[PDB]
Amino acid sequence: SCLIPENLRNPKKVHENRLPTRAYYYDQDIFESLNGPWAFALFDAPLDAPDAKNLDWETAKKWSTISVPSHWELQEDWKYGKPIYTNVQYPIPIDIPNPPTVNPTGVYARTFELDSKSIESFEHRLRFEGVDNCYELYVNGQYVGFNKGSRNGAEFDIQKYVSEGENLVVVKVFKWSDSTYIEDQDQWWLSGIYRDVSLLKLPKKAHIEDVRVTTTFVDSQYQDAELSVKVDVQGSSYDHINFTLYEPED
Amino acid sequence: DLNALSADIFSFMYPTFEIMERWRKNHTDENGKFEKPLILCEYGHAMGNGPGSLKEYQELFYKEKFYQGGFIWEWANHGIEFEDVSTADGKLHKAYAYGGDFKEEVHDGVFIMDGLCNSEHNPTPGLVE
Amino acid sequence: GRGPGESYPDKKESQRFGLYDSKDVEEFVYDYPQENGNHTDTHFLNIKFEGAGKLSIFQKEKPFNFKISDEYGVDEAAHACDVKRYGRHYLRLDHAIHGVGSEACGPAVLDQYRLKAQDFNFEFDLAFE
Amino acid sequence: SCLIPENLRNPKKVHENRLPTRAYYYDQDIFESLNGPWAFALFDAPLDAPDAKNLDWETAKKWSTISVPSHWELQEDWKYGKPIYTNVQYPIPIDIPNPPTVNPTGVYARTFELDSKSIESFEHRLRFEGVDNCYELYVNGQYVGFNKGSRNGAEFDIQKYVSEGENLVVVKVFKWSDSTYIEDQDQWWLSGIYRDVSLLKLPKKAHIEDVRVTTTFVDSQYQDAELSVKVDVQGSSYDHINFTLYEPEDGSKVYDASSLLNEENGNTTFSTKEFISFSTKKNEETAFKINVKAPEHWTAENPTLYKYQLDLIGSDGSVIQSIKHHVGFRQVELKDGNITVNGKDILFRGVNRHDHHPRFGRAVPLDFVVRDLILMKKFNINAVRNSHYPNHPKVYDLFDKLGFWVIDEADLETHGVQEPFNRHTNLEAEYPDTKNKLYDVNAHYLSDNPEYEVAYLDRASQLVLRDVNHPSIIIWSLGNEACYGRNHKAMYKLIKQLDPTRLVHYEGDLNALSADIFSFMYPTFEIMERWRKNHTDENGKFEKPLILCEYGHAMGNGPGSLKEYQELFYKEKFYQGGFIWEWANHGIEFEDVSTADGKLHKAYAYGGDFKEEVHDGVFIMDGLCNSEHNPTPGLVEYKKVIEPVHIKIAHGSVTITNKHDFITTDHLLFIDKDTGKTIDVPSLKPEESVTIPSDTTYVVAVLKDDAGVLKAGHEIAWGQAELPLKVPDFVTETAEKAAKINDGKRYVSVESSGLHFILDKLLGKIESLKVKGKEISSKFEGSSITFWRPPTNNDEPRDFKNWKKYNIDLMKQNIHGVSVEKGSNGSLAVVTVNSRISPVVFYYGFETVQKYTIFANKINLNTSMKLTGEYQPPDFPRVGYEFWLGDSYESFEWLGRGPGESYPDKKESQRFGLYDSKDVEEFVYDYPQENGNHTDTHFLNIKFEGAGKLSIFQKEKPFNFKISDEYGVDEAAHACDVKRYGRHYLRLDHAIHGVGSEACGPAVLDQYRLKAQDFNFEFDLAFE
Ligand SMILES: OC[C@H]1O[C@@H](O)[C@H](O)[C@@H](O)[C@H]1O
Ligand SMILES: OC[C@H]1O[C@@H](O)[C@H](O)[C@@H](O)[C@H]1O
Ligand SMILES: [Mg+2]
Ligand SMILES: [Mg+2]
Ligand SMILES: [Mn+2]
Ligand SMILES: [Mn+2]
Ligand code: NA
Ligand code: NA
Ligand code: NA
Ligand code: NA
Ligand code: NA
Ligand code: NA
Ligand code: NA
Ligand code: NA
Repeated sequence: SCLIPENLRNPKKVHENRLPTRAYYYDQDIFESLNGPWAFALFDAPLDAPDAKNLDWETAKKWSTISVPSHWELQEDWKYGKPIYTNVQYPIPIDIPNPPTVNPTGVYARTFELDSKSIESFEHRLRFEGVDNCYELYVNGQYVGFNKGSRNGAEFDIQKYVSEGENLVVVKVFKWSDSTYIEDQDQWWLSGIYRDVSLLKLPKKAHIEDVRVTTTFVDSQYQDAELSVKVDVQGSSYDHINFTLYEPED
Repeated sequence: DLNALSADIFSFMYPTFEIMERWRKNHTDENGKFEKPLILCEYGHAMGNGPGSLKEYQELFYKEKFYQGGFIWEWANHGIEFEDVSTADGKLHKAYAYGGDFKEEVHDGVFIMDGLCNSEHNPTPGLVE
Repeated sequence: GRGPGESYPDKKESQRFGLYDSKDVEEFVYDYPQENGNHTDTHFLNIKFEGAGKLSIFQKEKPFNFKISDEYGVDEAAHACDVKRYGRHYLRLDHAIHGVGSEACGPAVLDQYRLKAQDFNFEFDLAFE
Repeated sequence: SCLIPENLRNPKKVHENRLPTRAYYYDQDIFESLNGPWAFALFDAPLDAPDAKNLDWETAKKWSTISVPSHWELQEDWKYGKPIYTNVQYPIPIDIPNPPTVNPTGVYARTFELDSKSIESFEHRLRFEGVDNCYELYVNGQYVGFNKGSRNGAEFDIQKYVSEGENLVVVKVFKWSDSTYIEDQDQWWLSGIYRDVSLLKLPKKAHIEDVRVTTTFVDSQYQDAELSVKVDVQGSSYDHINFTLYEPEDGSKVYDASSLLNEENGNTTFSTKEFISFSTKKNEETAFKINVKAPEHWTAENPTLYKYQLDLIGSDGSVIQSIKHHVGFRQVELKDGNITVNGKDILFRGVNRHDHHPRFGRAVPLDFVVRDLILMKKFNINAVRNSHYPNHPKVYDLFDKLGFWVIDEADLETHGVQEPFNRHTNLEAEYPDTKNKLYDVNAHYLSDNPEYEVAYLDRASQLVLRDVNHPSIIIWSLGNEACYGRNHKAMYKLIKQLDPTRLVHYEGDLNALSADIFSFMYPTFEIMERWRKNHTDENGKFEKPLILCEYGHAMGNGPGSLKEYQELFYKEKFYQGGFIWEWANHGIEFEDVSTADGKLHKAYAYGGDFKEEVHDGVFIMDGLCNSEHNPTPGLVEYKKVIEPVHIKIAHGSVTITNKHDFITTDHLLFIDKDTGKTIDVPSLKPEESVTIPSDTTYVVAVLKDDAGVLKAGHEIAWGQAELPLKVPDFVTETAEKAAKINDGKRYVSVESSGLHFILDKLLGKIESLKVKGKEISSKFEGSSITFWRPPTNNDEPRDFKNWKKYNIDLMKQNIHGVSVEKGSNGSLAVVTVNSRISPVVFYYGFETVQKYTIFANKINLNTSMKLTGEYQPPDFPRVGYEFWLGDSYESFEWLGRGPGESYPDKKESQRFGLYDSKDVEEFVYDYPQENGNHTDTHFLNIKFEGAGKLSIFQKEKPFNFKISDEYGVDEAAHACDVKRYGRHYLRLDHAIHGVGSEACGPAVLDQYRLKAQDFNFEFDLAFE
C-alpha cells in the first residue's frame, strides 16, 4: 500500500525522535509561545502536500493564515470543512491498520528569530501540547521527527537544526492514521494543532530535566510523612541542588 | 476489565440497582470482607430532561461501604454554535449543532447533547438536582 | 409548591417548597426541545389577569402538576429557534405525569415513578377572585 | 466643612507623592501583577472607614473578598449597589468644590511577599492603571500618598515602607470628590479599582525612567528622516546606552488576538534583522539624533513599524535594562490649513469609542478591545476617538499595529454645570455655530475657575506624557463639553510645550483660540457650509480645517443620511471627515421581568432599569454596535458610505476611483460578479481613476491575501448598475369561468374554481381570500390601510410627538358605499369600496377608493387616496396594507435590497439581489423599535407549505415590506418584552418615512420625509 505513507499505517511508529516524557512544569523564562497566525494550506491527501525538505519561507509566506491553536473544522465560514460527530461507529472503513488513502493533510508554517547568544546559552526544544491526529516536524528544511497521540504532549530537540536569525518551522498534520482506531471517543472528530506550541530555551551546560515528588505516611496513624524528591539533572556543569519547602496555605 | 485482572478497582457504567447488588454479594465473602470496591465511572446519563432517580443511586452509595459513589455522564452538551434555518420562522438563528447539522455521511445525532450543563456550559435542571 | 424551576416525579427534590412568582424565575431553555416546565407537587396555583384579580386553582386531597406556556411544535423542533409560539398562553393542568428516568442510556423510569395505566379520579376547583 | 475630608474638597490636591508621568512600557520582568482577590469592605462615608494607620492584615483578613480589577457596582447579586446612568445632569448636588457628605467609601486590602534579596536588588513601586474616583494608599500601616484622575495612571515609590516577608497594601477608594465635577461624561457612574494594579521592580543603582521617540522628515519631499531618541536614566551606576533599530515589517502584517496580546520577552530574541546601531559614550548625554535613509512610512492604511531595542549598559558591559518597542515613521502637521500626515491631507473615517463591556463596564479585558478594533477594520474604519478619556495604556500598541488615526482625549467633562441653566431658561436646542454662548455663562464655575487650573493641567500632563510615543496618536484633545475658559488655554500651552509634534483639538473652543483644528458636533450641512465660507478667504485659503468630532448619532434605527455627509467630505478640502457617535450601546446585562411573558429574561439595561433617582434613559444606547458589541444595520451602512474605493457602473462602463489616502488598489482583487471572473484593473494611486468597458452589472472589490486582521476574500468595496423595475411575466388567467357572486346584506362573496373571496362591507375588511390553497386576510384594527410604526429613537423627540398629536395611530376607515359588478375583460368580478380614512377627533383624511379586480389566479388592487380637510399633519410614518398570512405560511423571498433591512435614508449598503428569508439572521434591536422593512422591493414571493407561492408586486414603482409576528413594540422596553402573534402578517407599504438622526442631530432630510399628500398605487396579488 505505497499510496499511503508507511508511518500513517504502522502502529509501532508511535513517534520518531520524541524526547522521553517528563513531569510538566510551566516556566515563563523557559517557555516562549509560538501561538498566533501561521501559514497554512490544506491538501486532499499526503501526496498533494509539498516535500517539506524543499519548502522555503518565501513559498509558504504566500499561503493563507490560520491561528494556532485552533481546529481546522472550526474556522470562519467553515473554510476547511465541518465537524463530524460519531459515537461508536468509525467514520472511516475498518482495515487495520490502514487509514483511508484520501486523508486530509494540513501543512503549517511560521518563522521565529534566534539570537547569536541564544544558541550559545540554551538547548532549544519544540513542545506541542496536542495535535490531532499525528504529524511530522521540520526545522529549516530538515526533518526533525514524527508523533502520534492526539491529547498527549511531545518535545523535540531542535539544537542541531537551528540557525542564527530566521528559523523555519513546518508541521505536516494528518487527519487519519493507524492511531485513529484507538481514538474513537464519543465526541466530535476535529483536527489540527489545537493546543499550545512552545519554543523551550533550557540552560545548556546543565538543566533540570525531570522531578519526582511523593508524600508517604510513615505510620498507621497518618501523622508524620516522608517527603521524597528525586531530580534528574542533565549535564555535568552543576554543583548541587537546594530545596525549600514553605509553610502551608490552608 | 470486568473482573479487574489488571485493575485495582471494580467499575460499572449505568447499572441497575439489582446489578450493583448482585455484584456486591458475589464479591463480599462470608466474613463481610471485600477485596476491591465498586465505583460507577459513568451513571445517571444527563441527556436532556433528567436524569431521574439520582436519589435511589445515592441511597445505595451511603448504605454500603462497598460502593464509593460515581461520576455522572456528562459535564456539558458538546453543542457547536452555528446558524440554523428556523422551522417556525423561515429565518436564520444562532443554534447549537449536534450530529446531522453538519450533514455528515454517518453521525449519531443528539447523543452529543448529554450534559448536566448546556452547550454554553451553564447549569441545567440536571445539575441543580 | 416546588420551585423555583421545573420538577418531575423522579427529579423534584432540589426544588424546595415555597410560594413562587413566575416573574422571579428564568425559564430554562433546552438545547434539544423536549418536555419541560412542569411543576410537580403543586398545592395551589394563582393565575393573574390584568385588572381583574386572580384565578385560584387547587386539586382535592392531593397536590397536582402544571405547566404554563405559549409554545408548540416541540416534538418536531430540532433546536430552540425551531419552537413555535401561539398568540396567547395556555394552562396544562395535570392530575399526574410520567417520570423522566435515564433510558437514553441507563435504567428505565423506576416503577414507582411510572404513570401506569389505571382508572383516574380527581376533583379541581377553579376559584375566581 | 470638617465632616468631609480636606482632600476630597480641594481641587488643587490632585495627588500626594505621585511620581511624575512617564511614557508607558510594559515589561514582564519589571511588572508583577497584584490583580486577584482582595479583602474589601464598603462604608457609608469616610468617617465610618477604619484608620488605615492601625489596620492589621489579621483584621482585614476577615472581610469578604472582591476581585481586582472590577467595579463595585457590577458584583454578584449587586452586593455593593447598582450602576447609575446620567448624561448631562450631575447625580449629586452642585456646591463646588464639595462632594456629598454621604460618599461611598471602599477599602481594599491584600498582602504580597518580599524577598531578602529583592529589597537589595530593586526600587519598588506600586502602579495603578485606573481607580474611580480617587484614593489614598497605605503600605504596612503607613501613608504613602493620594491620587485623583479616574482614567489616568499613577505610580508611587514604595521603597521606604517595604519589609522583608509579608507586606500589607491598603487602598481607600472614594466615589465622589471635587474631581467629580470634571468627570461628568455621558456614561455609567461606576467606582473602584477597575484597572490593573502592579508591583514594579526596577534595578536599584540605575534604571531607565523615561524615553522619548520622535520621527521628523528633514525634507519637503518626505523621504529622509531624523530619528530622535532621548532617554532619562535615573541613578549613576551605568556606563552608556545602546540602540538597535530593526528592518521594518510591512503594515500588511497578519495579526490575530493571540499575537497582538502576546506579552512575552526576557529570553525571547526580539529581532535579528539589524538596520541601524548606535552607542552612547561614557559620561555623555543619554540622547541622540540619527539620520535615517528613506524609511518606510507609518500610516493608518499601512501601519509599518520598525522594532527597536534600547539597552542600558553597565561598566562591566552587561545589560542592566532593556526596552523593546517600535518606531512609526510619520509626521503630523497643520499645513495650508489642513491636518497633514506625511505631506498628505487625510480623511477621518472615524468612530468614538468608550470603554465598555456589558458585564464588566469600564473594566474591559484587552481581549475585548482587540475584538472591537478588528471589527472596526472589518467595516472600513480608519480612526478612533478616545471619548472622553485615555484608555488602558496597553491599548495604544493595538492602534500602532492595526493602524488607526487616534485622537487621545483628556479625562475632563464639565457638562453638568449647564443643566440648571438649560432648565431655568427652558432651552430646547443647541446648534454648533451658536451654542458656545450658552456654555460661556457657566464657564466661571470650573473651566474659567483658577482653583481648578492645577487639576486641568494635570489631566493634560497625564494624558500626553503617558502616551507620547505612539505613532497612531496624531491629535491631543483637551476633553469634552467643559465650556471654554483660561484653564483650557493653560492646557494648550502646556501640551505644545510637552509635545510639539502633534495637534490640539477642543470642540468647546469654537474659534480655536487655543486649538489647532475646528470641530463641530452634529451640524447641519447649512451650518458646515457657512462655517467653511466664513473661514475661507478671497484667495481660497483657509487657516485651519473642520472635522466632525461627533456626527450621525447612531442611536437605534439609523443613522440616516450618512450619504449626504460623505458627499460633503469628499467635495471640499476644508472638510476632513469625522467620527460617528458612538461605537457601541452601553447596555449592562441584567434580569428583566418580561411584559409579554411574566417571566425573567436576560436583557440589556439602560437608565431607569437600575432604578436611579435621576437618569437619562435610553441615551446610553447609541452605538453602531449593540451592547454585546456586534454590528447593527448602522455599522453595515457606515461601512458602505466610507468605502475607500468607488465603483460606478453605467453606459457599458465600470469607473473605479481609488479613495484611499496612501495605499494603491494593488492588494485588491476586482471580481465581475455576473461571470465570476476577475477584472484586470491597473494599479490606481490615491485619487486616480480608470474607466473599463464591460457588460457587467455588479462588481466587487475584495482582498487578495490575508493582511492585518482581515482575511483573503474580505469585501472592501462594491458597485452595481441600476436595476430597472421589470414586470414579472406572471400569466393572468382571463379565460371565461362562471363565478358565483353574492352581494349580501353585510358580506360580499366571490366564489369560483380555486377561489374564495369574502369582504366585510361594513369595515372594508377582507374576511378571507383563499386562492389555490393559499389564504390571506386583512389584519384589521380600525382601518384596512394603516400609517403607524413603532417609534424609533430618532422619531421620539419630534416626529412621534407630531404623529401622536394628529392621532395617526387611530386612523379609522368609514365605509360609504360598496359597488359589486360582474367581470369584463377576463376578470371574474369587480368590487369597489368607497370610504373616508380619517382618525378620530380630526377633520383631515383621505377620500379613498379601493378597487378589487378579481381573476381566477390574481387579485389587482387599485388604491386611490385623496387628502382632504383642515389641520393636517406634516408627514406620516408609513402608508400601506396589513395582511394576516395563512397557517401554511413558511418563508419568503424577494427581489430588491438585502440581505438586511433598508429605509429611504439608510439603504445603499443593501445591494440589489434575490434574497431568501431563510438565509438571513433578522436583527434584534436592544431597544425595540421600527425594524425589518425592505425598501425598493421589486417583487415579493411568499411561500406556503405545499401550495406554491404568492407573488406580490407594485405597478411602475418599487415598494416596501415587512413580514413578522411581532407586536407591542411601542411599549416594549427590552427585546424580551416583545409580544408575538400565533401567525405571521405582511406589512405591505407604498411608502415609508425616513429614519434620520434627530435623537441628536438633523431631522430626516426633506427628500426622505413621507410628506402628507395624495396617494395612488396599484398592487397585484398573483397566486401560483
Ligand atoms: O453518552 C454515551 C456514553 O456512553 C458511555 O458508555 C461511554 O463511555 C461514553 O464515552 C459515552 O459514549
Ligand atoms: O449622546 C449624546 C452625546 O452628545 C454629545 O454632545 C457628547 O459629546 C457625547 O459625549 C454624548 O453626550
Ligand atoms: Mg464510546
Ligand atoms: Mg455629555
Ligand atoms: Mn433547527
Ligand atoms: Mn423589559
Ligand atoms: Na467517535
Ligand atoms: Na459507600
Ligand atoms: Na454521548
Ligand atoms: Na424536539
Ligand atoms: Na454623566
Ligand atoms: Na475633504
Ligand atoms: Na448618549
Ligand atoms: Na419600545
